[PDB]
Amino acid sequence: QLLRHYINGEFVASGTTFPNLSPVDGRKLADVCEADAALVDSAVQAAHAAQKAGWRDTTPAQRAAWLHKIADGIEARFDEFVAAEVADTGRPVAQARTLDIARGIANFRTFADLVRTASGEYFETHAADGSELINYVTRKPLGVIGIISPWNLPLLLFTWKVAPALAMGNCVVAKPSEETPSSATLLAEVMHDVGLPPGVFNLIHGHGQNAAGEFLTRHPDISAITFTGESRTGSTIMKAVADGVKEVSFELGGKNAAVVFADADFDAAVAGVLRSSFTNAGQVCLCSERVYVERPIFERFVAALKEQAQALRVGAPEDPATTMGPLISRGHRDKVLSYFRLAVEEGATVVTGGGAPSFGDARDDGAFVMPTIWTGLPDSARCVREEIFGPVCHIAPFDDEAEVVKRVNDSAYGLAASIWTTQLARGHRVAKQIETGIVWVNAWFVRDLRTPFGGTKLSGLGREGGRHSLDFYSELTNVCVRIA
Amino acid sequence: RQLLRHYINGEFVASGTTFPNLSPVDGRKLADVCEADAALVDSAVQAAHAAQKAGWRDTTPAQRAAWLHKIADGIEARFDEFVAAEVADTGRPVAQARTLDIARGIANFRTFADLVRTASGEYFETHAADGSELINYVTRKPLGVIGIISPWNLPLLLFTWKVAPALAMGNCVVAKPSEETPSSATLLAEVMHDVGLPPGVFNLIHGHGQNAAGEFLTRHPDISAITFTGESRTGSTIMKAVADGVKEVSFELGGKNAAVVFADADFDAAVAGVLRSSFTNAGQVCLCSERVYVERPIFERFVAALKEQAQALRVGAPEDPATTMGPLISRGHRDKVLSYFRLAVEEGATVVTGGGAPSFGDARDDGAFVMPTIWTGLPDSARCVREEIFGPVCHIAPFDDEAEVVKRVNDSAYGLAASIWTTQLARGHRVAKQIETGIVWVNAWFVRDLRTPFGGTKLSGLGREGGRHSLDFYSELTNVCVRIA
Amino acid sequence: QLLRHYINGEFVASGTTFPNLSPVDGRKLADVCEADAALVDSAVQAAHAAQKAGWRDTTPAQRAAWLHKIADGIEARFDEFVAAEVADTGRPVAQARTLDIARGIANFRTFADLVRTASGEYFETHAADGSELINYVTRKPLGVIGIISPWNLPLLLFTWKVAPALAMGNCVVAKPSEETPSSATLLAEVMHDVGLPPGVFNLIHGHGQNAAGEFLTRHPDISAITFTGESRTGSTIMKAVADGVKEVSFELGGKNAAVVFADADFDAAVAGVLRSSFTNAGQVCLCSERVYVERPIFERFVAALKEQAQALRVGAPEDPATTMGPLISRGHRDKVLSYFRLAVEEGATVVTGGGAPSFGDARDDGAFVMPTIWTGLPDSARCVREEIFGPVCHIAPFDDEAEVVKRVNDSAYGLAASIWTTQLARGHRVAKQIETGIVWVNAWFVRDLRTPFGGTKLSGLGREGGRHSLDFYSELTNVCVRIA
Amino acid sequence: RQLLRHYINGEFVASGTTFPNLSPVDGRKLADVCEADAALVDSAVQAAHAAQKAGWRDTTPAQRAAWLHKIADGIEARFDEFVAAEVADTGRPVAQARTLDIARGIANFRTFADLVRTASGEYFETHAADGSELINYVTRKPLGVIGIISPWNLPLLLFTWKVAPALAMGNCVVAKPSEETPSSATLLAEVMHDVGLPPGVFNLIHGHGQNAAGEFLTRHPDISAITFTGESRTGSTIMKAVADGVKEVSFELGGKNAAVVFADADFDAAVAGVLRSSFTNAGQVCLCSERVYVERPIFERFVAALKEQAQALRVGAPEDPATTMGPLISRGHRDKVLSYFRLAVEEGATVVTGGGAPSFGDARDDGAFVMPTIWTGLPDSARCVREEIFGPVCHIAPFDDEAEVVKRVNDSAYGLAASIWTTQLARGHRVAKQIETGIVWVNAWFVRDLRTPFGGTKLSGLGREGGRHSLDFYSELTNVCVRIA
Ligand SMILES: [Mg+2]
Ligand SMILES: [Mg+2]
Ligand SMILES: [Mg+2]
Ligand SMILES: [Mg+2]
Ligand SMILES: [Mg+2]
Ligand SMILES: [Mg+2]
Ligand SMILES: [Mg+2]
Ligand SMILES: [Mg+2]
Ligand SMILES: [Mg+2]
Ligand SMILES: [Mg+2]
Ligand SMILES: [Mg+2]
Ligand SMILES: [Mg+2]
Repeated sequence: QLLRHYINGEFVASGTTFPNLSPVDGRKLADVCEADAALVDSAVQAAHAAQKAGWRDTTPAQRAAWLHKIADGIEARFDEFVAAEVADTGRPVAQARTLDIARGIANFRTFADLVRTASGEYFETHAADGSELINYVTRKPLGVIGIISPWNLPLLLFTWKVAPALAMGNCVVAKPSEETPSSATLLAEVMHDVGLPPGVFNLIHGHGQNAAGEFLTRHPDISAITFTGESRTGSTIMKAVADGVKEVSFELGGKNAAVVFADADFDAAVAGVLRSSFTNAGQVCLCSERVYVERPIFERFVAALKEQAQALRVGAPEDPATTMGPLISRGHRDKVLSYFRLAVEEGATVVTGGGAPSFGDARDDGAFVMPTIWTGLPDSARCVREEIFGPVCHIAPFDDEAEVVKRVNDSAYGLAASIWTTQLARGHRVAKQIETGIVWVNAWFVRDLRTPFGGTKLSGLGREGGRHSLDFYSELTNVCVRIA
Repeated sequence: RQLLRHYINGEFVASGTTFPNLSPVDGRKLADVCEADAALVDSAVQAAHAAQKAGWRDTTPAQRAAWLHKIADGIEARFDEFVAAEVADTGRPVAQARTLDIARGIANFRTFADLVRTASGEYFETHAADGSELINYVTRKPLGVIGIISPWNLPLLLFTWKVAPALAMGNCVVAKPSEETPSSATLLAEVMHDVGLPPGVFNLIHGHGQNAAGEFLTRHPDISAITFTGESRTGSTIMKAVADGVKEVSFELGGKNAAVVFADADFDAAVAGVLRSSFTNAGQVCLCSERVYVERPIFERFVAALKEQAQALRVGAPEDPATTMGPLISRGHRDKVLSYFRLAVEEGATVVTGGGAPSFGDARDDGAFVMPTIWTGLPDSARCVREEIFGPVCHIAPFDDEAEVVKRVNDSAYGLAASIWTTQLARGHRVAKQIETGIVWVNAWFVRDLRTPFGGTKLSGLGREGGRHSLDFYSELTNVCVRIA
Repeated sequence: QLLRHYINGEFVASGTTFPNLSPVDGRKLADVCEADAALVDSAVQAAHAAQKAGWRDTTPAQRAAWLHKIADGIEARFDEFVAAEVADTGRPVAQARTLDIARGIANFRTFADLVRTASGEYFETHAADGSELINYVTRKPLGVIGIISPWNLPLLLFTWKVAPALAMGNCVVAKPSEETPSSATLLAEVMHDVGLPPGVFNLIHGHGQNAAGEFLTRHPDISAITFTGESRTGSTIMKAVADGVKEVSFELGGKNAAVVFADADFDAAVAGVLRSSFTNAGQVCLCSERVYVERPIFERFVAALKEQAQALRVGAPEDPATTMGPLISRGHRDKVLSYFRLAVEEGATVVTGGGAPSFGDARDDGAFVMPTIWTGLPDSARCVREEIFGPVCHIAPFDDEAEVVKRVNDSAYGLAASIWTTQLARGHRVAKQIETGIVWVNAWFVRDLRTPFGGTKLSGLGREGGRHSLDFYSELTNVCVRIA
Repeated sequence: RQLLRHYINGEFVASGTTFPNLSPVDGRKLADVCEADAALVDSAVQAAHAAQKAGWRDTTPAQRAAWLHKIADGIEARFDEFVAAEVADTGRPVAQARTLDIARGIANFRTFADLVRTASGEYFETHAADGSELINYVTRKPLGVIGIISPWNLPLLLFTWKVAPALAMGNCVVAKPSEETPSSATLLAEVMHDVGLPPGVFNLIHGHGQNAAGEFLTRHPDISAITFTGESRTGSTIMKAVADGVKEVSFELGGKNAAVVFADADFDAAVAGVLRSSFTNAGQVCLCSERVYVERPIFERFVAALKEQAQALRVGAPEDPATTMGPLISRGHRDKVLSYFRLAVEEGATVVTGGGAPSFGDARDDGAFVMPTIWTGLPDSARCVREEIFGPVCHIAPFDDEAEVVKRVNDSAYGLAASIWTTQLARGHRVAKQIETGIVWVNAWFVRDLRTPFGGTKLSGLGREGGRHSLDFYSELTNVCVRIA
């Protein structure tokens, strides 16, 4: 199998290639083409031309119909998409079916429905001099959107940017993670099979720094960059687009807290924190790596979570009993295991986990790590402040509400938080104080796609979802007409 | 000596070096201005951060709206002083400073006070796959500390355009006005002080930009956002400076704006309108029309009529009631403009009127005056019709058809604003919708409803301000998602 | 063929029947069942039960999916629906395809998309005493909607009320016009074939006063009545629901003006006024029966419209050359011909038309009338004030703008108006002065289904379209929760 | 003689018959009130219609907002007079008249002034089948003349709740206050006059309801709408009366509202809250809780605590600073309430406290006082727990589970409001969402954010007012659809 670029309506091979390797057993899955700067420029030019060749002038109804054809096209190959996603990431099959591919599909239908119903603002102005004017706000595409998408939830986070960009009449040059090329290449096959006009959607494969990703961010003819991934890489991109003052939309790192009050539903909160710590082997920007538990239930809470974490089954996705997969790569695992080392240096009590398992077969050539729980670290320790992006949480006691609010907000990140309580007043008054883009109460990672999603502080720039997506992927123009 | 001090944590404070504030009318020294170094800038940011936690963060919208109206009242109570400070710094004719600068400065505070008082939020119900139900609602809290760097061209107006929504949304502010125009911002600090706004909520720092107080502010790791109005090159520098902290940014940057006059336009209104859009504030507004396109059958008549009105302008000092155009901001800026005037001539321009400085024979010659200027004869590719000059000048070219002039207007790396003159219903709307700018006026110019989205496309900006766009920019949105079943 | 009621998931025959007769040649098309009060009560009870049996608790996603199944179901029988509509009304086939059945279908998809994207309002309250509350606005169904629909655009105006009522989770008891039963009965067959839960949609056939329509309006267990038809009948219904204070939504009569300024595009304005006067043989509440033309083009305008009106071909829909059909019935024709008589009594100049044609075959057993133009009547004449609802317009000269605005607004009706001008300022400043629910400039009967549609004065109560439909077919509840 | 006159077309005018205004505290005559016959009502409507065309129709939102703030200022300038008029008409304790009646009366004007100033509209683009393009925008103009019939229970508050949005949207008004409570509306007319509102924009007519001025107003063919707050039976009569003209209607009608107290509630807060929701204004608010349901484990303790607080109320005249509950509005209304008190006893109620009138031994006995009353022991089917009494009474019943009490609350032909007392997060939201009323409070009662939709379901109303709902009701929406290509 060879994974090719998709440029101006046709698949294209290129220069050097690199192998796509399984995080489960290290086996070679495919070769992947690597786009050089000339090839990236090729794609950007194809997208600019497709703008002028008529895509810019499609109606919202025409665009929504295209989005629904694409969504139909994914469904028709649903199992192919699942198998591709599982092979790239090692994600358990059941989770790939219901969280990854399904939500990938829902992204297209959601923005299709939103651009069909979307309207605009109208204002009447009565000027001091007695004149009268009308104002209305129109939208046109930015033009060409460059999309650099992350490896942790590959199809989901890719379609999350591609669907609204196309919905607002932009063309797209998209570069998926070098670790997870497969489902994006299948999406290109769908684009091709439904006959999207050539150059409207372009896929380029390759690496990031000094490679295709960078080239894309520095191209003078892109109109904006959308990015999900590490905060440091967000900063690099922000500098790269600066001279062209390009638009940017960032979803970056987090060091999210879960707070469990003594009045919580105890067994739901333990199950909830298990999910928010170890889903996708803790490789979700929304995962909870800090937990604060009110002191009277702190010891029992640690004990109960330890039991449930040790009952997880770490392994290959073809095993129906598997409930946590590997990390994305042995390189990422080296970074996570180095934090696990640092926790011991910082004096942590290792409640469970703290290393990689041993299988005694080809799974040892993969990238597995055990679910890990720490206690005993102060709020100042590097391991409770710095994002690890592995399956780990630290748990600490707290004594009162004003204290734990401050401890939650003590972070240079501000992506998400979850709070567990049964009390009406407490639930609302605590949630409104948390300096994050999202706060869940007695829940986690429930995503209504109409709501504003993004981060504060180091965790992001802008919001997506609903009208925030409509406004980001568009240029707003206020048309002000004198009528008297 | 008049000494213009910083305002930090509820008091005026000098610093260890100063620079002169000079009149653009006769070059005389008006004051000495303190210069904030990087340690003083950091002090202002920390005061702003402490003021957030000391309770400004927890004010209600009603409380904020009341503060903003008190501030508005305090400026009104000193209206003539504000006028005189603005006139002294900019040379702007008095009658215009009164009605466009200071009056709209006051209106910014009242407008955002009323918007925040009525603003509401969104609520969504979620029925999840597993049968559970959740409610979502979207809350806004302040970003925190907003850094505000404002330009010299409409000093009080554009300073308050940012300060008012920032304070309305419960942020604290560290604001650095232009080194050319410190005076009205300093009076604003006195008003803040006199109404007793809590210490640290509003901080004023004076100084220069590059390698000075402005730059220091943008690289500070504890600011939450930078709002900036000014040159596009400076926007790019700021964007890099905040990158490591991923700070929010809102930019209103350069433009090379066009006015389009169709043969079916109201001729007398379009000539007066283009006089206005070209020479208001001596052409020193980001929104000014430095390119004009006129449909060929009325082109010669249009050029001739505009020439006559432009030569009826009276260039001089603001104390003369007859003055209708003032100086440029500084002799340095005048040097840049007169260098473009020479470049237009090398590129083959016909000088219809103006093209140089007046000659007075007294101290007004020590100021920064230049004459209203009109060019013709340059191709769309010429530097003088592509590069922002930010002086009292327009180039006029003929066009033959509608599809053509739309292309010529959009052939620009800028995309701030445009104005179209026509009496035809279909034409007005269909042309306006194709223009790649943040704003398009039809039979008007620089009409600003503060509820509408204002900003630029391409090199001319990032984001929108006005109405809900200001409400959202100066706040962090939080979606609160609560399981109920 | 026998047209049956549809009650609680099954077709039901009833008591007496009446014939469905063609307006083209008088031939019998079918017998129609007639619902007595016990049968109407039967339907209302079935709808109330279906509310409690679970329809009230469907989600917006479930409802939208049902609406789309219904829309698919209509498309699958598109030609059957066209033939039924044409047979009932005599409408030309081409017009039945593109205006009637297509828009019937679009109504379902539109409200399906709107209830999927719809959201709600949230307000925070900071009370004087220092307390803090949140408010959010929820929607639940009214319950059971009684729908009485008109004969002029039968499927279109029926689905215009049925689609939003079902979208907001109501059950429906619907009574179509005794003149046009057929396409509504087919819609019931679609409801049945997709398996909508029993009692959610109920169809009752019969007449109005002292018959099924009245019975429905007086039932104590309906929650609201929606009605399109004559203003007098609106008043009767408003009185009938009064003791139960039921909700009402009315789209009633109009005496609409078209205004043509001398600066208009002359040939577009003549074509436009032909359309707005004689579409559906002038049997649309939106039709223009008054025209004001600026004096310098008044004589040429009358002459040009006369020529185009005489070029219309009045006849049976199976003739491909036919461009205007009959009136709905010989009874309605008697009322229209009595106004044509009154115009002569009032001193009108009859420019063209003024009577029924003669065919010399079975078409004389139908209900045809010729396109009719008058001049010479003062603003006070009954024939330019009272709604005729036939293919007629009166044309008058005017001299200035302020005059014609006043003459347009001089009416006890206020449904719609159209204005023809090429001038920017004039177009906007005149439109904003017109006391109607809708004003078109250089257009007529262009319906964006997201916009508010309804009348002022005698022409209506409420608006439908978009959020106005969402709010009408729902009960709003403000939930106010103290949190501190 | 004090004579209370109509206010029509900019002047006070008497009419040919009068009726006495009597105190509900001691029955003394306070004034004579003019009675408007059908010819005078028609005069007021024609004056209102002429004022529309004389230019009130063409005011801007800024102009209207300014009028509304002037009116608010004029009431404030006479605050103590308004208080004394309201107290004299209703017997309401002075401290409550000051903070709930007159203060909120003023706030209605300021609130709608700010809403209209910021309100905007919708814009839609249409791409039609034939390739043409159109723009749509939605404009609002006044309905025209609004007829306002207001109740006696919170006279100034509920009168201004309608007058302010009507005037804000550029309508003229013909308003008829209750024959029981004419005084504060007459002072409002004096304020209208003193600020110089144009003649015919605001008209006040006094008189009775059925076969009198109120009825005449509703049947007038030249009014555009009727807004009405009061009994459901009267709403039905009005609905028939406007039918021939298809007038707009907005109704806020009766209720038989419940308060629900779960065992997990904050006990002391819920007892105080139910005291409030039951006996505020002597139980004469449409929103009062006349049914209470308490979860069985705390039922007996709840009844006992409420009894003790109810017996600590002090029933008497408003000049006594110790008074905490006033009289009913009239001896006729008291007759209706005391007849329900007798009916409750026949239906088998246990009288926990109250059940009759106090006995003073002086002229207060000539007024309309009755004691706070609590019942238990009646089934859900009893007339005394189904029919609105509009006096200071509540019935309390036990319940055992959540699904049960939701059904009991919703078992009503009314559906105005409800309040729920619980400390549980999930319960608060899931119960509130099932209640079939226009409003549901959780741990609160009668908290009115004027931006939210306010109204009733079933027999309790038609339409919503508040925020955009008032903006839309008091305006005709016009969609303007313009072809541009
Ligand atoms: Mg790999
Ligand atoms: Mg549990
Ligand atoms: Mg945008
Ligand atoms: Mg200077
Ligand atoms: Mg932004
Ligand atoms: Mg924000
Ligand atoms: Mg028939
Ligand atoms: Mg033509
Ligand atoms: Mg409703
Ligand atoms: Mg009395
Ligand atoms: Mg209504
Ligand atoms: Mg309305």
